[PDB]
Amino acid sequence: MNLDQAEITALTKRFETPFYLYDGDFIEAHYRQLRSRTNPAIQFYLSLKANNNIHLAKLFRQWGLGVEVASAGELALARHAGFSAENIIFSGPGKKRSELEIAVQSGIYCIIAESVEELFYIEELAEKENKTARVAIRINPDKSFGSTAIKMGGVPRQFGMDESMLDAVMDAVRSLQFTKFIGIHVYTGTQNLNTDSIIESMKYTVDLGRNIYERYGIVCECINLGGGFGVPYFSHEKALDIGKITRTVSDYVQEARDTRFPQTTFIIESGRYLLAQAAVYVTEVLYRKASKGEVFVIVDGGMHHHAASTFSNYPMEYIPVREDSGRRELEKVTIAGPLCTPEDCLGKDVHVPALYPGDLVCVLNSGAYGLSFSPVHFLGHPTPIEILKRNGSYELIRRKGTADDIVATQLQ
Amino acid sequence: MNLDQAEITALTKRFETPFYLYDGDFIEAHYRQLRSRTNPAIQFYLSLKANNNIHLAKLFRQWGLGVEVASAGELALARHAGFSAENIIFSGPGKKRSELEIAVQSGIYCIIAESVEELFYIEELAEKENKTARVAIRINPDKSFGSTAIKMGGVPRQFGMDESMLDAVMDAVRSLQFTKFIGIHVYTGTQNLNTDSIIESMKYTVDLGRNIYERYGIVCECINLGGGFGVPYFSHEKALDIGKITRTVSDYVQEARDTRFPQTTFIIESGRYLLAQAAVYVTEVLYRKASKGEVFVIVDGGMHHHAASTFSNYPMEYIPVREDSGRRELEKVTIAGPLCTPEDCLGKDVHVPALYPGDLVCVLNSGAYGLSFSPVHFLGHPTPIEILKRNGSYELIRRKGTADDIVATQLQ
Ligand SMILES: *Cc1c(COP(=O)(O)O)cnc(C)c1O
Ligand SMILES: *Cc1c(COP(=O)(O)O)cnc(C)c1O
Repeated sequence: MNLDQAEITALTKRFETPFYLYDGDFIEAHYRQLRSRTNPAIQFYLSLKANNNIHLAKLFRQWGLGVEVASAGELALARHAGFSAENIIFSGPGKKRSELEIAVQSGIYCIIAESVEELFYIEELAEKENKTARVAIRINPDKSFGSTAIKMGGVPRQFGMDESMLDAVMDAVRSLQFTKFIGIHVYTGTQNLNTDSIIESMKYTVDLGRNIYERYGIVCECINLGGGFGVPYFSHEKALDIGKITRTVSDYVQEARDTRFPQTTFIIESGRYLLAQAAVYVTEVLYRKASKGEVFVIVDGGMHHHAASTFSNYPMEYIPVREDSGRRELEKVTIAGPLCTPEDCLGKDVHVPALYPGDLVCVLNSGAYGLSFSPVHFLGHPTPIEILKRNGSYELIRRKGTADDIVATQLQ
Repeated sequence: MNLDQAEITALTKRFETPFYLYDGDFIEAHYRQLRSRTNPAIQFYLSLKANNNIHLAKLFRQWGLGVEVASAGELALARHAGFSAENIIFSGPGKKRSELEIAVQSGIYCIIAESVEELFYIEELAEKENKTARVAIRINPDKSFGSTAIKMGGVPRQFGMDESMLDAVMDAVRSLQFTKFIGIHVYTGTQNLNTDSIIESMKYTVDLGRNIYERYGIVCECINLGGGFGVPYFSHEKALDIGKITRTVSDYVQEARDTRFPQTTFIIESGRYLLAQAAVYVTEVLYRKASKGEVFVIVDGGMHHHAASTFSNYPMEYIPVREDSGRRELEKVTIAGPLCTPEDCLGKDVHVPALYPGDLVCVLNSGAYGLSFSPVHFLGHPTPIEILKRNGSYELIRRKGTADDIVATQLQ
């Protein structure tokens, strides 16, 4: 997203730092560029865990994406955002029966089961609710992807069910009288910057769909290719070749649609790739000090709002505001937040133009795994404002937190 | 705290897992044993950041402790808990002017300043409010403590002001007409398991008080010795010799009271030591699976409630509940929570009696840096119930979270 320093300075007169600022024009253009390159039989699904703000999620709903939820709470958020039931899928390795109950009662597109015991729970709830529950299976492939792993055969994971267990899973599936099997899901992990490994895993997932037809005579109605598209945060990281991924997977999916899967919905999921680059976290320098030969710059935001930046260094931009100093030589500094813990460090030993109280530190690539990934109540600071810029206007999409927010669960 | 397995099983019939259970009888006995060993001129202060539950904090208030707050939000919590202004101190390296304003308006015992610029902000606010503001200074000693650091002279830190800057700080202090200097504070860091290093730092802090009298003619009314008393979490860790710390520091403080400091309040702060061992985090096994030669046990709680256990392994106790299996051989397993991320791991490669759905996993030493240290809204799961056992009765001290708690700041 392009950062306008005068725009950000102006916003800090209207909104108290620290805040997240989202470029909604970039969000839309970035999504549409991805969409335009991708076979129309593939539907994109937003992973809500990457950002729990319903006003951002509503944008993707309006553009036709589905949403992937991982809890009954995220299911509620998805409905606040206006996603229809036919565009909601439910993942996760530890769904409680009460969560399965709400999912069955909601009639969502599918619950992606991660164990045989889960399948039987779903069946029991479908019977009690007099519904046909739609289920997919999350498969942990018996193959490792990329050109760097040592051992063949895939990796031990708490997620889903080993591919080697498919016969037992399909035997269970086909015995469930109130449950309809609709397909499969493979997800190889987040922050994947290896273009070829992504292509390989998605092709492998289409091929698993073929294998299920060959072995069981079932044509998957939904094949969820996962994704995990990474975003570069550090200088040594390179962006994915999104052109190569979209072209190669689109062609592989088209060949499947032309043969065995003419009415199958293919899904690519994304959280980070859709949102990370669209936001900046803006924080004001409160104090500057020297300690034992080092310089420390203390800012008004930190780990309780943006934990991921705390634990290399995120990309950052600096806005000089203080009107009295012109003493802006490059220096090595540590940028620390306001928390009473040495872990609250946005940047250690970072080489910046000299930062003084009133200057702004802007943390880039902050749109995913930001506020909701952080220990928001640690040390009792107010949760931050979030602002959405779009179509030339600015909209408050999250109010500043209050102390009453902290004690709500305690008084009650 | 002693864990009664039948008690915990009975509680899970009344309260939905996952939950925190606090032994309030242990909290009181553990505190009173510490108090009894300590010179009465030392007052203990609870560090609220270790646990933000006001019902626990109220216990310490009733026993006469002070409270150390690190934000205006924690100041509000301290007042909910009934701490009087004369028993509240305010620390932190990044206090906003709005936080300083509320602290001045509240007339608290002192604001512990961490920069000269902070001192001037406080003075300006005291003038505007027509109050005398009480301030202490946080000093970063020019000495390293223990018998393991290489370089002499102390360590670069974002906290407080280097001891070498004392003349400049005292020159600033003495120029503030609406602010009263009341003393000093040294805090060397959390989870300190080195008995002698604690004794050395506390003695050094008393000696700094003497140095301030010798150099400036000022008798500190408050000398805050900090603390950071650690608690052993892992098998290789040894408990502090609390007897040695309390006896040696009490004697050193008594010598100061008998000579130069007859009316000085000495403070020892504690969060972790007062609370860590008093709680268990109880979580139910939802699913069990094999993946690629390993066993995974998925529980209903995890990183979003108790991040510290996720990133060795905390001490854990296991309660067999499932009534059908007797297949309890020792096995190596990974215990994972319900979140859609491999980081949600309570125990990797841990050797336990075989765990089956319905069994309970109890994470010990969970009373400090627990719920409020965790990304409670990540993935949208309800925040957990907290229960206080005391005097033979059980009290709900935090209700289960709801989806409305997540969206409150977004709708509004
Ligand atoms: C985490 C998650 C996603 C989103 O991952 P990103 O790397 O943010 O795109 C997609 N699918 C599943 C199953 C997930 O758990
Ligand atoms: C963190 C903190 C404490 C509490 O530390 P514990 O190790 O939990 O006892 C005390 N004083 C200050 C200044 C702190 O920042």
